[PDB]
Amino acid sequence: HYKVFSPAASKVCTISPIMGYSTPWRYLDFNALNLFFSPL
Amino acid sequence: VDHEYKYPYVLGQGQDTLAPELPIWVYFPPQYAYLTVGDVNTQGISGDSKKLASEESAFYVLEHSSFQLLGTGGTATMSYKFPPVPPENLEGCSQHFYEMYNPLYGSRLGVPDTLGGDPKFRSLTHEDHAIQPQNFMPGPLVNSVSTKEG
Amino acid sequence: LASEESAFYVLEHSSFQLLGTGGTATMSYKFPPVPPENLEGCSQHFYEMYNPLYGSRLGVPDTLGGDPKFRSLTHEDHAIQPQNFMPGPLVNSVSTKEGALTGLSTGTSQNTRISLRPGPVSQPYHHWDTDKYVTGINAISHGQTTQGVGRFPNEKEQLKQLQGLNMHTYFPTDQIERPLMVGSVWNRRALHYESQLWSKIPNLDDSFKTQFAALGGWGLHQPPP
Amino acid sequence: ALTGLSTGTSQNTRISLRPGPVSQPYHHWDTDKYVTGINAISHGQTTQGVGRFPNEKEQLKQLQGLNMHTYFPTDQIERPLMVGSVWNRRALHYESQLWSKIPNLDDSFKTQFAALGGWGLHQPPPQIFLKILPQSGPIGGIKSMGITTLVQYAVGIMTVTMTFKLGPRKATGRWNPQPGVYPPHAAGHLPYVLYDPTATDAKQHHRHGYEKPEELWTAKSRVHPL
Amino acid sequence: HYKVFSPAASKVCTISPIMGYSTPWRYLDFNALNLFFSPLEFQHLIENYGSIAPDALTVTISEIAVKDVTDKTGGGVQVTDSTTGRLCMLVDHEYKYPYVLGQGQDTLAPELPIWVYFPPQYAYLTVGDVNTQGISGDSKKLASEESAFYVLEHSSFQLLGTGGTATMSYKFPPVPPENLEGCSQHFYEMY
Amino acid sequence: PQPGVYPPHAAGHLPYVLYDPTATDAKQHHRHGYEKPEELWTAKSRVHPL
Amino acid sequence: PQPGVYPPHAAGHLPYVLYDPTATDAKQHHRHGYEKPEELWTAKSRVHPL
Repeated sequence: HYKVFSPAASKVCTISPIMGYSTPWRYLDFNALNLFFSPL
Repeated sequence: VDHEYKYPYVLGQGQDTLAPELPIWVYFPPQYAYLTVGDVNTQGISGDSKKLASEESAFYVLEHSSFQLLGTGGTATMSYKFPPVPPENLEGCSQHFYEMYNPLYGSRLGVPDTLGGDPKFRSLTHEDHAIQPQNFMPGPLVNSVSTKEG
Repeated sequence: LASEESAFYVLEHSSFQLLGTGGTATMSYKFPPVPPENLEGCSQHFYEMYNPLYGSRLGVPDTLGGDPKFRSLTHEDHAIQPQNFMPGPLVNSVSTKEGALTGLSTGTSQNTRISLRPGPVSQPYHHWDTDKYVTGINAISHGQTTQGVGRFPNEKEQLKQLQGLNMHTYFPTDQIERPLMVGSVWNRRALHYESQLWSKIPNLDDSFKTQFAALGGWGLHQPPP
Repeated sequence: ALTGLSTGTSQNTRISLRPGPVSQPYHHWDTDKYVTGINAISHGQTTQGVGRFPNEKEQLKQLQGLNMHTYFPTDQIERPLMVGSVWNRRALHYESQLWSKIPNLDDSFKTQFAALGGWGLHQPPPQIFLKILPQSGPIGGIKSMGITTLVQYAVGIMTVTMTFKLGPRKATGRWNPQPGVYPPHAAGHLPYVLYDPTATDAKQHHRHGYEKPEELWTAKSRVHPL
Repeated sequence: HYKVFSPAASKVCTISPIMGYSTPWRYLDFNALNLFFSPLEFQHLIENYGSIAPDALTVTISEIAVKDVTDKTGGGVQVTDSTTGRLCMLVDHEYKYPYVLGQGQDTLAPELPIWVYFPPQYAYLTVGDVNTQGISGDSKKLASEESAFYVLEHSSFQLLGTGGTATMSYKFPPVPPENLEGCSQHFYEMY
Repeated sequence: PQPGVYPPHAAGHLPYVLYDPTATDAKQHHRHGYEKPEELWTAKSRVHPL
Repeated sequence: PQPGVYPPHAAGHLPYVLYDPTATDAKQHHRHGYEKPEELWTAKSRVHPL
């Protein structure tokens, strides 16, 4: 199920309340230099 | 594979969604979610506002696209070519860009000594290195202060 | 005290030429393509590029508030003429009258500073205003006239383009510094007879409009060896 | 008095810097109101009166909105042009100018777009100057005619053809429809349509049946992800 | 006649009093987007395309008619066609003369095709020395060696008779296109 | 200009977009945030003479 | 005419020319007859429209 992301906004909050979509898909993430180089 | 960047890009935001740092750990890929624009709508009396969806809100359904179905034991490859980007320098500097002069010799230029409507200028010596004229300015700083200043 | 990063150079450790009496040796260097320095001025103010006979079709605010009203501009209110391009940035472009280490300087405390004279080439430090010679607090003197009166270039072309000294900038509030605005136009400090001809751009990670050195001439990443 | 962004040598000797850089708006629809900047330029007025400005929604969406404070640990409006910045230019609207000449000064920074709209050009469309060649009046045996000029005026048809390079619409993968490309709203009834003002209910008869929108036709209706 | 434009300066004034020259020449001003697109055509443009950038320009002065005006019978004036009258047209391809287009002034060609254009009179502003008017204290920018006095009659221009035509072409530089499409995300909410 | 090709209107908020019914004050909570237009999307918005 | 390209003015008599300081009433005998202009020679005498 696609879900909506809409928390309540009313201490510091964002400029405006956020909204988005959560999808049933997972996505790869390898955005790091240390994932490709061992310490040696 | 979002080759055409059709769906919102959430990588490269410092999120705790990264692959494990050692090869002996199992990667649990993050669930895909994104943030889109909308209309701020008040929730009655309380004044609390929610970003309700709007006509500009982008509702992306990934099932409405052509993707691959891979069975057990299958494989699939993606290739990508980075654009030409400035290389990151792995070596430092042994000089200060504001100390790029000859310490033995004073400047041929002069600096103000007495101010006013008719200022007088004094010639520079090597005993006052703090007033040596600079060819290039330092880089911009915006709120570059320590936590003790804040 | 010297550290591990301290660069101690022994020039006798490299190969060089030994030349006897009557000998000769030549060095050749090719300058990188650089922006030529314009030898000609401007007969107009970039903010007076409009037709003086006709008012603008664009109105400007007249009454402020939550529901402001706008007035169409006549042909005699030229102080409110809209501008297509912004003036160039000014950083401490003040005169000695309005200005130990003086002028533009940066450091860790009042007593621990280094001077940033003469400042960016985008601003002058001496020019002939309408009836007086105005010298900036960040002025460098290519010699002096007899300590005494300094010898400076006359930056009339920068005075003509909103870059003059003590040119205030008002944000509705009053200050001297002009931020580098998008769509800005400015004149560089004019090349003069005694100016230096080049200077090495420090090979830092990034640079912004380092084509011309503040002391004069051109900024070169590989200057004459 | 002169308001807005202005530069000069004194409070009484200034020039206005309106509308300011293209990196910032001067009018946009906020959450519940139309916020208009102090540096705003109005392409005409609606019945001195209320101004006509574009809706700079795209700049408001990207931290460039009006009265957007920036805090440094300490509360000001001015934002430095910091390294790695991203911003939206003021949107091109229907009534905007198409070009302006960049003054050929020594240096310029991001002068690709003029503040009043259009594109800044170092060699813009050349100026075409027209006049009528004067013709002398009769001089001779007539009784003290004197030097005169023949009463001549010129007419003609000036035809201008401009080509615009056009880019294809970006591909969209949304499920929901893109926002409709709304024709802009007029102060009374509809814009760009000749109509009978007497048949309308509004009192906006001063324009005599043909009206322009109060909001400058700004486009940028269809949206794409970042 | 060429006139000098030097209003007196002394309520907010400019940094320096403005001085310029007014010439007997008119010029064409068509620097507007609405002149080239009808509302329907602009709607089509913003609906079917995602970016726009000027490419080329062509200006044609056709159906030229220099007309003499004489006294009409019973009062009034009457208008006749002149076979000897000429129209001086000069295209400033070299940008020799000061450029006053693009400053957003009420000099544009009419928005509707049914109206008649009245090209604005050419004038420009140039530099000078600010001189005080004695004890009064008022200042005026007087002409100098740096003041640019341009006489357009000191250059070669076309004399076009009645019914003549004259064309001008221009090629825009590769300017950045203006995006016609918005954004469905905030750049600070891309996480 | 031709009449705008309006996206269809829904009984509550907007159609074909997944919204949060609790955020909205509309009474179409039964659809659970995804709604259909109350008028069938018909096209034929741009008009031409006869 | 364009503004003249004047050679720069010197504090006493003329610059870049060797003169007899005793032959003039200038107060710059310390330069011994050869002088630098008090203003740096900057060019940009000829102006063009923007």
